[PDB]
Amino acid sequence: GEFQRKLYKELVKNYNPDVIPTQRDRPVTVYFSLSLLQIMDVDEKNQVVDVVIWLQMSWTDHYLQWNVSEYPGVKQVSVPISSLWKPDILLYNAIERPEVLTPQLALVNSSGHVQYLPSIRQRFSCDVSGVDTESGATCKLKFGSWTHHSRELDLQMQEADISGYIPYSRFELVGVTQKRSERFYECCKEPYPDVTFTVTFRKKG
Amino acid sequence: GEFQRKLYKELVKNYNPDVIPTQRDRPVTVYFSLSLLQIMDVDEKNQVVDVVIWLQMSWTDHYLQWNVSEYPGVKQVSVPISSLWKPDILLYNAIERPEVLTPQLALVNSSGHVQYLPSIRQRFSCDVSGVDTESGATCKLKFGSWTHHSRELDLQMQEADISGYIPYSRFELVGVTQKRSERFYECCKEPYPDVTFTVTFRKKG
Amino acid sequence: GEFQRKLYKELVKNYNPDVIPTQRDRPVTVYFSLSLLQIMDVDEKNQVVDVVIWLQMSWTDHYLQWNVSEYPGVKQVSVPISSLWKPDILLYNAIERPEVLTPQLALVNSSGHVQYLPSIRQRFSCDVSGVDTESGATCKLKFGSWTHHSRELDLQMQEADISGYIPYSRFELVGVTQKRSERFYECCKEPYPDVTFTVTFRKKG
Amino acid sequence: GEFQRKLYKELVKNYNPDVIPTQRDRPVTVYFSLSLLQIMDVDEKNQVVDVVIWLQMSWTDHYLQWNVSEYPGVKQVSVPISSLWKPDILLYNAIERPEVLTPQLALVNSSGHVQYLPSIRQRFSCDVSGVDTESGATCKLKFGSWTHHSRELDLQMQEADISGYIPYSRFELVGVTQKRSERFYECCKEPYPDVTFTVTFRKKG
Amino acid sequence: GEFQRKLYKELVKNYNPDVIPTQRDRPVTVYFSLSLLQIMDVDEKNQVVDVVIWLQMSWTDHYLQWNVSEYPGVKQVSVPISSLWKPDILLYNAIERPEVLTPQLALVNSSGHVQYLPSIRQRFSCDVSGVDTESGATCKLKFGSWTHHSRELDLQMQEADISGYIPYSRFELVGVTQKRSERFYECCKEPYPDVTFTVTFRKKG
Ligand SMILES: *[C@@H]1O[C@H](CO)[C@@H](O[C@@H]2O[C@H](CO)[C@@H](O[C@@H]3O[C@H](CO[C@H]4O[C@H](CO)[C@@H](O)[C@H](O)[C@@H]4O)[C@@H](O)[C@H](O[C@H]4O[C@H](CO)[C@@H](O)[C@H](O)[C@@H]4O)[C@@H]3O)[C@H](O)[C@H]2NC(C)=O)[C@H](O)[C@H]1NC(C)=O
Ligand SMILES: *[C@@H]1O[C@H](CO)[C@@H](O[C@@H]2O[C@H](CO)[C@@H](O[C@@H]3O[C@H](CO)[C@@H](O)[C@H](O)[C@@H]3O)[C@H](O)[C@H]2NC(C)=O)[C@H](O)[C@H]1NC(C)=O
Ligand SMILES: *[C@@H]1O[C@H](CO)[C@@H](O[C@@H]2O[C@H](CO)[C@@H](O[C@@H]3O[C@H](CO)[C@@H](O)[C@H](O)[C@@H]3O)[C@H](O)[C@H]2NC(C)=O)[C@H](O)[C@H]1NC(C)=O
Ligand SMILES: *[C@@H]1O[C@H](CO)[C@@H](O[C@@H]2O[C@H](CO)[C@@H](O)[C@H](O)[C@H]2NC(C)=O)[C@H](O)[C@H]1NC(C)=O
Ligand SMILES: *[C@@H]1O[C@H](CO)[C@@H](O[C@@H]2O[C@H](CO)[C@@H](O)[C@H](O)[C@H]2NC(C)=O)[C@H](O)[C@H]1NC(C)=O
Ligand SMILES: O=C(Nc1ccc(Br)cn1)[C@@H]1CCCNC1
Repeated sequence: GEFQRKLYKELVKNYNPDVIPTQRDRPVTVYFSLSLLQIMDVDEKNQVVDVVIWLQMSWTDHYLQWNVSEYPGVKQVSVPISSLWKPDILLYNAIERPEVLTPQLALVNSSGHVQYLPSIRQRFSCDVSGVDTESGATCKLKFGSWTHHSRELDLQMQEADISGYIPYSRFELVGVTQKRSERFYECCKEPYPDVTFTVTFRKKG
Repeated sequence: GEFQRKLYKELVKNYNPDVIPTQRDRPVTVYFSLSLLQIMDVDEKNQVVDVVIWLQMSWTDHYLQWNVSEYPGVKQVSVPISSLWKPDILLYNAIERPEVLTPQLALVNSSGHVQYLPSIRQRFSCDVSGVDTESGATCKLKFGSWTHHSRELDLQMQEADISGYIPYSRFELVGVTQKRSERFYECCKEPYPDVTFTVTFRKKG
Repeated sequence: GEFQRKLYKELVKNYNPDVIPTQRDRPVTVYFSLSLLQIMDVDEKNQVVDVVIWLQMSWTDHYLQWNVSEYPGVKQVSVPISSLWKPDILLYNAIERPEVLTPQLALVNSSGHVQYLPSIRQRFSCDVSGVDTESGATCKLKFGSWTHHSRELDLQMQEADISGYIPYSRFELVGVTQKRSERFYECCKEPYPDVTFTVTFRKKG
Repeated sequence: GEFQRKLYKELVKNYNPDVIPTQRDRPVTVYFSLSLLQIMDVDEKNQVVDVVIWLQMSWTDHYLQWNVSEYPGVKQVSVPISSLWKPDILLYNAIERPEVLTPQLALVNSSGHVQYLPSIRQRFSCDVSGVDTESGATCKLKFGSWTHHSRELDLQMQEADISGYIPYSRFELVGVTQKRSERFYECCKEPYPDVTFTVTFRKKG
Repeated sequence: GEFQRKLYKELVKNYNPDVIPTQRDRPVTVYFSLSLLQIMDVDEKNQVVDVVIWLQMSWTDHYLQWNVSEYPGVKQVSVPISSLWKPDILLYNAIERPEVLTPQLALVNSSGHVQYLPSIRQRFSCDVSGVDTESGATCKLKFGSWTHHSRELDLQMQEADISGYIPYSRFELVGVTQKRSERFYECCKEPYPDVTFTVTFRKKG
C-alpha cells in the first residue's frame, strides 16, 4: 500500500500513545464486552478457575482520523496495539497475568474508530465448592480501568453471548448475567465505572 | 558480503513492516501449507492435544525486489522476520501461545518472493473422547488472518504432508484432509478465507 | 489531551529516572503500606507461603510539578512507572520474583506527588509448622530500600488493612501487626529503615 | 581499556550483524563440535530425553580483524554475541526451545577469528524403549543451518568429547559417534550440510 | 538531585559498558564472596539441589571516578548494573538460569569503587546420595569468569558467611569451606582463576 504508507507517516506525527485521547470536556467512551469460550479446569482445593475468554473493546481516537477521499481505497487499517493509546482495563479477580492468544493488532477506520479484540487464557479466584451440585458454582469477573475515572474514560457494556462456548468441555453453563456499575472508592474523589460478568456453571458427570 | 550489506541499506529505506504490501486492487496472495511432525500427548480430561507442526508460508512483497545485475551473485538473502511484513495468520483452536522451535528467519529472492517456514510446538482444543477406539478421534485446525479480508490478503492452500510424521509416538494416524473455505460473516461486508486441516488419530496400545 | 501532550513534552526535558529526586538536605519520603488480599497455598515441607498482596506507595518528585493555570483542566496524569524514578523497595523474605497483576502505571498530581499501587503474587519463606494448630502460624514480611539510607530515602509506614481479604480461602486470619524499625550495621555509618508486617493465620480444618 | 574502547568504536562502523560475512566466492567455514555433560532425565511414555550439552562453534569474520601493532596489548576481545553475525544452526530433534546457561559472549582475535561456546539445557525427541536393556537406547542429534547452503556456510565437524560427562547421573554411556553429511533435495539446486552426533546410553539399574 | 543529574551526564560520555575497564598492564581485581541463605529442596533421583545464595562482588572502575569537591554532597550513587561493565562470572554446576531476587543496582563511590550484591535462586548439579546419612552430602559451587583470563580479570575470594542461614529449613549444615584456584588448560595459553565453595549438609529427619 503506497497510500497506507503515506498515511502512517502522517498519523505518527505528534502522536504519543501514553496520552489518553480526550477532548474539551468529553470522555473517551469505551464499549466493552466478552465471550466465554471455554472453561478448561477448576482447582477445588485452591479455589481457582482456568478459562479462555474473548474480550471485545471499541473506542474512538480523534487523533487517528483521515479524509478517505485523500487516501483512496484506504477504508480501514491494521495497526499493532503497541503504537496506540489503549484503555487500561483489568480483571480484578486475577491471580496470574493474562496469556494473550491472538495477534496484538487493532483495526482502525477513517473516523478514528478503533477495535481491539484480544482472546485470553486466564486463571482467577472463585468459590467453586458448589461446582459438583445441581445449583452449581457462581463466579464474578469484574473489569475496569486502573487509572481513569468517569470524566476521562466512560466505560460502557455491550451484550455478551455464549454461542462461542465449547460443547465438549466437562462443565456446562447454568446461567450468565452482566451489569455495569458506578462507584466511589476511598482513594479518589471522582466515580469509577466497572463492568461485571457473572457465570454459574457446574460439572456434567 | 559487501554487496549484501549495500543491499540491506537500500532495502530499509522507506520500508515500513507494519504495512501490508498490496497494490491497486491486487491482494497479497499467501500460499499456506503444513506438515504434522508429531503428536506429543493428549489430555482426555481437559480435551487438549499437544503437537509439533511445521508451517509453510510463501508470499510476494513488491518492495523487496532488486536488480540482480546491480548486486551480482546476490540471488537470495536470509532476513529476520522481525524486519518484514508478515501475514497475521493464526490457529483458531489454540489455548496457549505457540513455542517457536526454528530460527525466526525468512528467505527472500530478487523478485521479492518471501519464504517463512516456522516449526511450532502448540497445544489446542479438541474432542478426543474417541482416541482410545478403533475409529479414533478427529480434530480440526483452522488457520486464517486475524485482520485481513480476501481483497487485501488472498489465502491459498497447498498440499500438505505426513511424510515427516514420527514412527515411535504412541499415536498412529488414521487419516488427514484439508479444505480452503471462503465465507461471509455478519460483522463485515467483505469475505474471509480460512484453511482447515483435519487429522484423525488414535492410540496404538 | 492537547495540553497533556504538551506537558509530557516539557516533563521529559532533563528528567533522568535513574536519579533519586532529592533536594538540598531533604530526603525523599516514601509512604508505604499494604493490603493482604489472599493466602493461596502453604508448602509445609519446603516452608513457603503463596500470597496475593496489594502494595501502596506514595512519594513526591519535585521535578514532576507544573503550574495548573498553564495547563488548564490537567489536575493529574497517568504515567507508565518505567519512565519515572521509583523507590527500590523489596521483600527480604522472597524466594521468587514478584508476579505483577496490575498495569504498570502511576498517578501524578500538579504538586509532583506520585502514587503507585501494584498488586502482586509472591511466594516467600516462613516457618509454618504451627499452621495446623489453634494458635496458628506467624509470618513476617520485611520491606525496605536495597541501596538508599535514611538521609536519602525516608521510609514511612502507614496503617495496613485486611478489608480486602478473601472469605472462601481455606486459611483464616488470627491477627496482624506492623512495625517500622531503624538500624545500624558496623559496615556503614548511616542508618537503614525497614517496615515489617506480621500475619498470624491458620488452617480452617 | 582505552585501546579496547577505541577498537569497538572502529569495529561498529559499517558492521551489520544480519549479513553473513562471506567474500568473493568463499563460504564462511563454521567448525562445530559438542561435549555431552549430563543426561538429566528420560520420559519413557512421551519418548523424550533431557540433557545438558556444551556446543562449540568457531568461524572467521573478515570484518572483525585489526592490526595488533595499532592496538598494542589487544590480543583478543570479549564481545556480546548479539552484536555479531552468528551462524543460524539448530537441533532438528528439539521439541522445546534451548535454555542457555552461559553468558551470551564470544571471543574474537586480531585475525577476525570468532569463538562462541554456549552451554545448553535441551529436551528432544528420541525412541528410548531400549533404555532399560543391556544394549541400551540410541539417540541422534542432527545440527545444521536453517537458511544457508554449502556455498555460503561450510559446516565442518570437529572431534567431540565425553570427558566432561557426569559420573553420578543414573544413566551410563555405552557409546558415541559423529558424522558430517551433505545432501540434496529436489526443491533446491545447492547442497545442505548437517552434523549429527549419536549417543547410546542406558539406565544403571 | 541536581548535582547527581549533572554527574550521570558526565559519566555516560565515552563510557562503553561492554569493555572491561583495565589500564596499562593492570588487571581489574574483582573481590568475590558468598552467603548461603537457604537450601530449599533436594531431588534425590535427578541429583539436583535448589538454593538461595547471596553473591557479593566488588571491583574498581577507573572511568567512574569524580572530584567530590566538584559534586558536593555526592559521596556515592546508585546505578543500574545494565549501564556499567559487570564481571562475567558464572556457576559451572548450574543446570538452569539464575532467578535474580534483588534489584539490579550497584553502589559506586567517588574513587570509582563499585559494589554489586545480587541474591539468587539457583538449581545445580550435585551427588546427594549421602544426604540421608550422619556424615551427609557434600556439594561444590565453582564460580569464575566466562571470557576473561588472569591478566585481564584478577578473581580474588573473601571470607564467606553462614550467619544468614535459615533455621527452619529441613536441612542442617555440617560444614563449609572455600578455595581460590588458578589453572592452565590445553585450550588457552593464559591462566584462569576460579573460586569454589563447598557445602556439606544433611537432612534433619
Ligand atoms: C497532590 O496529592 C498530595 C497527596 O496527599 C497532596 O498533598 C497533601 O496536601 C494536603 C492539602 O493541602 C496537605 O494538608 C496539610 O497537611 C499538613 C500535614 O502536616 C502536619 O500534620 C501531620 C501530623 O499528623 C504531619 O504529617 C506533619 O508532621 C505536620 O504536623 C497540615 O499542616 C495541614 O493542616 C492545615 O491545613 C488545613 C487545611 O486542610 C487547615 O484547615 C488547618 O487549619 C491546618 O492549618 C494540612 O492538613 C498535606 O500536607 C499533603 N500530604 C502529603 C502526604 O503530601 C497535594 O496537595 C496534592 N496536590 C494538590 C495540587 O493539591
Ligand atoms: C467507523 O466505525 C464505526 C463503528 O462501526 C462506525 O460507527 C457506526 O456508524 C453507524 C452509522 O453512522 C451507526 O449506525 C446507527 O446506529 C443507530 C443505533 O445504534 C441506529 O439508530 C441507526 O439507524 C444506525 O443503525 C452506529 O451506531 C455507529 N456505531 C458507533 C459505535 O459509533 C462508523 O460509521 C465508521 N466510520 C466510517 C467512516 O465508516
Ligand atoms: C586466531 O584464532 C584462530 C583459532 O583457530 C587461529 O587459527 C588456527 O590456528 C591454528 C594454531 O594451531 C592453526 O593450526 C595449524 O593446523 C595444523 C593442523 O594440521 C598444524 O599441523 C599446524 O602446525 C598449525 O598449528 C590453524 O591453521 C588456524 N586455523 C585454520 C582454520 O587453519 C589463528 O592463528 C588466530 N590468529 C592470531 C593472529 O592469533
Ligand atoms: C522467486 O521465487 C519464485 C517462487 O518460488 C520463483 O517463481 C517460481 O518458479 C518456478 C520455476 O520452477 C515456477 O514453475 C513457479 O510457477 C514459480 N512460482 C510462483 C509462485 O510464481 C521465481 O523464479 C524466483 N525469482 C527468481 C528471480 O528466480
Ligand atoms: C570507595 O570504596 C572503597 C571500597 O571499600 C574504599 O576503599 C577501602 O577503604 C578502606 C578504609 O579506608 C580501606 O581500609 C580498604 O582497604 C579500601 N579498599 C578496598 C579495595 O577495600 C574507598 O576508600 C572508597 N573511596 C572513597 C573516596 O570514599
Ligand atoms: O496490623 C495492622 N495492619 C496490618 C498489618 C499487617 C497486615 Br498483612 C495487614 N494489616 C494494624 C491493625 C489495626 C489498626 N492498625 C494497624
